[PDB]
Amino acid sequence: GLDSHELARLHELARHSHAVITRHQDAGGAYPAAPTFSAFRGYAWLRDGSFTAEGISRYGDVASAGRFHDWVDGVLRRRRGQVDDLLAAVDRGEVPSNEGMLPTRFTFDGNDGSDPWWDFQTDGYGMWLWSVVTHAARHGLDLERWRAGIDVAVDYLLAFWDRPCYDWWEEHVEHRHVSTLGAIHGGLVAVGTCAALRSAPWSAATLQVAARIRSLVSAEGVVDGHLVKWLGSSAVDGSLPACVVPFGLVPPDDDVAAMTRAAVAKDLDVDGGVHRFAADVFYGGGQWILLSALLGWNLAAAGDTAGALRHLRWIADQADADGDLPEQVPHHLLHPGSRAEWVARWGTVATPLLWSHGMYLILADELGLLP
Repeated sequence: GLDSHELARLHELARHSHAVITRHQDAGGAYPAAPTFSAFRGYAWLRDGSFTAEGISRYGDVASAGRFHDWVDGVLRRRRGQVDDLLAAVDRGEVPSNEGMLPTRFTFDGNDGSDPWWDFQTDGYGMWLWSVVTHAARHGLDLERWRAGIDVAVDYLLAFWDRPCYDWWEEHVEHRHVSTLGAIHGGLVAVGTCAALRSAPWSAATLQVAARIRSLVSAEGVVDGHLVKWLGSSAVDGSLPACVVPFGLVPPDDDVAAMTRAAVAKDLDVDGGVHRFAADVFYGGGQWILLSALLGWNLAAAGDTAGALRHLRWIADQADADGDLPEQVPHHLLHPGSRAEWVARWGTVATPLLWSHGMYLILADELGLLP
């Protein structure tokens, strides 16, 4: 379904995506979120990094992806005692405050880059488990290389999966977000169904907790046949298709998958560019490359190759003269009056966003289009 013109361009954007991710990978293995964006420079996220790593793993750069997993593993093993102390606190009936939880932003040397009171999130730990397992399976690697870090993440998530936290977008700490729950589920199912991990002490528990997550989403996270943004809401969020592919709450052909893809398309997808959520005012609420890629990935997995391609083409159209993909573009803005103050404060939109490139690689690969 692509002509030679399109193929050449999409192949080039794939090569460039690989190049810009690997060129900016830190010496210690972390993937930065956005090396030139003021507010993000110097920091790594497990969310961004895990999707980036999956794109790189699909592309076939085993070395680069492995260095990312090395980095994350080492960062997590260093938190073994912090996690053990959090668990001991819970066992004494002294539930830790958000301020004591594991961080969202990491520095490249593995320290807290931000204060979790202000940005506590559990999704990234779930994404990392999904990513490392998927990588190891793809390339025939021994997970013992990263196991002790996996153990920290699993223990943490088994204890804290059901806690309110900020969403992927760093908002609404009091709620429980379906794409956060989904990310955790995906990680837990990945480890709980991995034969190499069959003897882990937590093996059965991971699948039981994943089932508990699905119970919670069934009870409070589905309305009118579609997933919703957070438990007890009616609205959708552009992150929700991740709950289908890759995180596996429901198969791609499930009615809830179909209805969720349709609700996201209707409420949030303008001309192929997917918004985060209706109330989004960040940079005026623009169209996010990674979310168009996520929707495209989900459409491909459901057999809607044409829909997947339309989203891939939209993303390619947002590459700048160097091939770099921004976080978002303003062709359609949900709240245009809010944009100028974000631009004043933080500068122009992050570009390249490594996660944008990682998602592009995933969707290109799903469509068989890597060079």
